[PDB]
Amino acid sequence: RRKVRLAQPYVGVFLKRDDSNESDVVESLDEIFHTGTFAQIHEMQDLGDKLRMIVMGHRRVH
Amino acid sequence: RRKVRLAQPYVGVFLKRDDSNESDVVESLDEIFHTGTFAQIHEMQDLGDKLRMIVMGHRRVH
Repeated sequence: RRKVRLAQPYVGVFLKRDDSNESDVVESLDEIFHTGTFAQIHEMQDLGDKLRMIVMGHRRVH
Repeated sequence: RRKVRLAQPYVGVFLKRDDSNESDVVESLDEIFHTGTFAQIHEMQDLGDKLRMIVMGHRRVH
């Protein structure tokens, strides 16, 4: 919601490392790989759930 | 995609002169008619083709 007001609507996509742990993700940022991919946000649907975001691999980076 | 970030999304549609030439469109800007019409993009579909824009004639200008 905060990025709706932003002039540039985009989402970064990243890949987690081995031994996925939500607590670790919210605690240590080293779990996520340095490699990532920024992409533009298409549209919010939230048909069944409140988070049904769309992510595509557009601009890779490390 | 570059005008999505723009606060005001709009598009201008002009009229080409007789003897249309695709190369001349990018080579010469005088082929197109002075008269044009500016409007606002409604929404992207891109169902089958990557480019399927919807164009309206809203504000005519010369």
